[PDB]
Amino acid sequence: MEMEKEFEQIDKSGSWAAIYQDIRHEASDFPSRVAKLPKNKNRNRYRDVSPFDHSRIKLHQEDNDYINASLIKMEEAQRSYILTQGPLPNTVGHFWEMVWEQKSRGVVMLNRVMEKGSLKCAQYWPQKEEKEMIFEDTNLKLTLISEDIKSYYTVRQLELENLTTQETREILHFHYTTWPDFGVPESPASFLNFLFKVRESGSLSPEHGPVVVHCSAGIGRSGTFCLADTCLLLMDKRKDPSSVDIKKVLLEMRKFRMGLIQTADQLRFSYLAVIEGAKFIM
Ligand SMILES: COc1ccc(C2=NCCc3sccc32)cc1
Repeated sequence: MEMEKEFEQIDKSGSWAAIYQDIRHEASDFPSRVAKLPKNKNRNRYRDVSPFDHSRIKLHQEDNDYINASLIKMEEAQRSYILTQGPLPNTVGHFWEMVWEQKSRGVVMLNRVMEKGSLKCAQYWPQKEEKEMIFEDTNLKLTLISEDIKSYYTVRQLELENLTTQETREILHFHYTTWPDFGVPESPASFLNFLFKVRESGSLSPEHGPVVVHCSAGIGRSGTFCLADTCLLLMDKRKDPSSVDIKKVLLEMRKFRMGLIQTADQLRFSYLAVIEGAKFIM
């Protein structure tokens, strides 16, 4: 079926939970043996969210190459994403090592450091120009260059230096700051505006390594971001845009990381975002 009228048919019939449970039943199951080794326990935020072995990002280290991060490679859309958990106190150096090694231009953050009165990720970037951060375990230096605070999101320019080679690179930090502590946004308009700002920066384009995107577990809000982006790109590329099937795209993405889209409300919000986004494109 088309998307907008399939949408109204699920709303009128109140069957979002049943649709979402079908997706959970059909989703791929692949091994995640490296994630579950005992030496990696303090590298995982949640015991039930792990990268598959076949698609995990490897650190370029011979001691321990493990990080909780997955490469989502969308063949028809010609787009790639790295989805990862919010960094932990003992993995902030690994996180920036990955950004460096994978040649990423942009980092997309969809959570606040504290939500619901608890810490959802480490404070992993510097908040003042004159107070830079050094990650001694991976030999990287990170400096805040500029910050632009808007009503729904903040964009930061950062300098990452590899202290071993003295090479430097400019990284863009795109921070969506207004996702509610509970539920999903009422309108997709600010989320879509944010997605378009990431696109306009070049951070999603083939002349760079894959964008790094995260929330707390790296599957819920993060899944919504890449699902909406890929569906809109396919609607622009195909002769028949009404052939794009958001449930089929989500199942394709779940071949590369488990659990993408965590609730039926996140599934409905993803439909809403693609539907409204397709009107603005034209
Ligand atoms: C031994 O070094 C460690 C540092 C931090 C942690 C974590 N702190 C916050 C919550 C969670 S979940 C998984 C690891 C953590 C664990 C080990």
